[PDB]
Amino acid sequence: SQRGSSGQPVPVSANYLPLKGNMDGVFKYAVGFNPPVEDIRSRSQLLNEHKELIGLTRVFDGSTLYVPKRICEQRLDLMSTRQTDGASIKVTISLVDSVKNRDVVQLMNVIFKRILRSLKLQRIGRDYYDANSPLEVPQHKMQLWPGYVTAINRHEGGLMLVLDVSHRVMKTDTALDFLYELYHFKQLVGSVVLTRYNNRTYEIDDIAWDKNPRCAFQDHAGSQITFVDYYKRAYDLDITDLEQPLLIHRPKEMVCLVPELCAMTGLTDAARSDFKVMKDLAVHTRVPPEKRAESFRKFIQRLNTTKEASELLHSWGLVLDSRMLDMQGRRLPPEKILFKHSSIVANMEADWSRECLKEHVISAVSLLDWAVLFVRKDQGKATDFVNMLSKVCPPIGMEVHEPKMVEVVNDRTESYLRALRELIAPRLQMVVIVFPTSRDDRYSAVKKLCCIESPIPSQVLIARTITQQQKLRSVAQKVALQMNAKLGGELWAVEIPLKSCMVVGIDVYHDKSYGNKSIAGFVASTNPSFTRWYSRTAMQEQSQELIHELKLCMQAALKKYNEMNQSLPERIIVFRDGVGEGREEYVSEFEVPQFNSCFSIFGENYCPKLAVVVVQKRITTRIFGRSGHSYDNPPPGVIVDHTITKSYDFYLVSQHVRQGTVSPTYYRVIYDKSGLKPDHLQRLTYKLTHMYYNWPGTIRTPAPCNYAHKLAFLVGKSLHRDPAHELSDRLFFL
RNA sequence: UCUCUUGAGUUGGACAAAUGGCAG
RNA sequence: UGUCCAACUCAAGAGA
Ligand SMILES: [Mg+2]
Ligand SMILES: [Mg+2]
Repeated sequence: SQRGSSGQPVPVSANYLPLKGNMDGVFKYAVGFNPPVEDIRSRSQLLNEHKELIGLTRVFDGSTLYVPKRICEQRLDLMSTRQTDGASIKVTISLVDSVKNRDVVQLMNVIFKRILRSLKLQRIGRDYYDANSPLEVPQHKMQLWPGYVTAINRHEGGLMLVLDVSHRVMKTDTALDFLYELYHFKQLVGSVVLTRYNNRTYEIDDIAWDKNPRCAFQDHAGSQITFVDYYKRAYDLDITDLEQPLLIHRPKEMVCLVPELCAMTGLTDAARSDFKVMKDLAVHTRVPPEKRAESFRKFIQRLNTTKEASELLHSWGLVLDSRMLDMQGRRLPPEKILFKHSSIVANMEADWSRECLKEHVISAVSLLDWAVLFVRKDQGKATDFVNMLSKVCPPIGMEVHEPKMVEVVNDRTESYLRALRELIAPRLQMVVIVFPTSRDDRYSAVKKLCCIESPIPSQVLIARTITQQQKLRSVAQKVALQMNAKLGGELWAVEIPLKSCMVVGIDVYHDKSYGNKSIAGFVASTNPSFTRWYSRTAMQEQSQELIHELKLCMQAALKKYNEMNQSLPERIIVFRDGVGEGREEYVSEFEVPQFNSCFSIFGENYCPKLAVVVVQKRITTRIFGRSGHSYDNPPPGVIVDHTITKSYDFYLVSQHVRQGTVSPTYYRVIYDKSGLKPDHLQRLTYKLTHMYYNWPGTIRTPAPCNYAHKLAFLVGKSLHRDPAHELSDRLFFL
């Protein structure tokens, strides 16, 4: 089954409130009116005529209806009459069906968007902010409100109310204070102002520097009344200024908001400019799991400590739970990092930087012939850096010889390009370019030349990272491993019990920059220990023939497998990426058929066992580690394939964090033929987390996903073209 | 562009579709 | 009129 059992069980907790609603007798009621009447307001008024006979549990979308209590007729047929025109309306009620809960999710979402209103919360976009539970910051005069975003769904364990807490700031000084301290024009427009007397938000359209409270608006189409009298009579307050501006708002008449009882929101430009403000608001926004779970329990307490919600739920009859989703996941074992003539079991943090910086990498290419490349201003920064590579490569097995320093005339791209053209040759192994600063055009120009026209593995590094001693040592130590990566010398490895199991990672450039050309990205191991790779690209303005070049790419990769292993992979595991919740049906229905089509060509009915996987990094879910009764981030490698998965997927916490809560990674398995028990696939997806040669440690997603992503993001932002085919067997994109 | 991570504010695009508000 | 997605910029943590 979906279950997997490898490691030591750990008690966890997610941010879900399971529901126990038993939705019966609430069958959909179809509303039909013979007289054409299409106006939500009018339809509601018409329906209200026979209200008492129906119930008090309206869910009316304007076309259909849901109510749990049976009305005293199956196909009820009554009559009503309008009032704007008086047309007699014919009621036709029909029991539609009770087949499946593919929309009960929608019904529950609606009733909860109503419940969150029942608690006197102020909807603002996606968020239902609170106003009785601010987080004062009485040093910037600011203030911070918590925002809940409930999104019910159906999981393996019934229905679960996901919950995500988001904060949106609410200043406190009156807007007139801002006007005063702006003189002694353009920040207000677009600012979501709100008034304090009733805690009602107000988006702003424009300002008019010609009006005052002296002006009188006709009240309810009645008599003219000055704003001062209006506010005194309706809110018992007064206004001091007499010639101040007024703030204008118009929905999809004109609304005048006085700039003394208005309180801005969001942040200004100078507000974001400061970094002390950011540091202050980082304490409350970047919340460790302790305060996070406390803020969740605060929400649930506020939910169940108000009758309205209780009797509304009881009216719908579905019971809400009183505590987070207690659970029991498991923790996969640590992973044996290998080297040449060594080994080590990763930390509890799974970060073996110290061990890697002083151990012998597996394959190290002697960097005999190479050339630095810098503008004269950065002589020292370059030379000082080079020496460091000679003090940190010998420890790790790389042998470095004196480079061939080059002094480009001037920083203009033209000069760099001429220098590279006159410098490349068959005898160079790598070129190092040091830029005075980051200019996207320059970097793209250099990378086209080093990857397309004259293929040589390049390494750029800006003239700011290499100017800070007491940290330059590790910068050199990282550049050395990256450079050794772009030469075909693998760095470290990890034990793999799956023999002859190739791996593949695909990504598609997520943008609309270059003619909407739909770049691709491909990478596929070529040895049983996932140490070497094979990077190819495909860029076409089609969504099918692009799949055809992915076919050709993976055929080429599977060939390269044979050319270096004297066999063929018994299993192929493809790691898609970034495919949201929008088109996950297209993959399993077109891509997988395409894949399994053309594999028998190279052998006797060669049908290698494919298995796709979709990998999501951003998600609202959050797994917690529960030791006793306190909450803490899970240690790396805590699988959860129970009670929150939907269909043969699993969450996984492979990262380690030092700042706030750790975000699990959601691996859907959208096609399975590999005959891998889910335990082995989970442990493999954990292993590959360790094999991304840009970070000694564990990364949020597997290695192939990140490699393919960097390849696509290079080809689609700098090269705009296919990189040469001499650089396939290396990793030139790091 | 040395590299990963977690928050914040902007941005457009794949869909569906026309608002809970009595504010002024 | 709202939602599920995905890019870039700023700030911060870790790097003997
Ligand atoms: Mg991607
Ligand atoms: Mg790189």
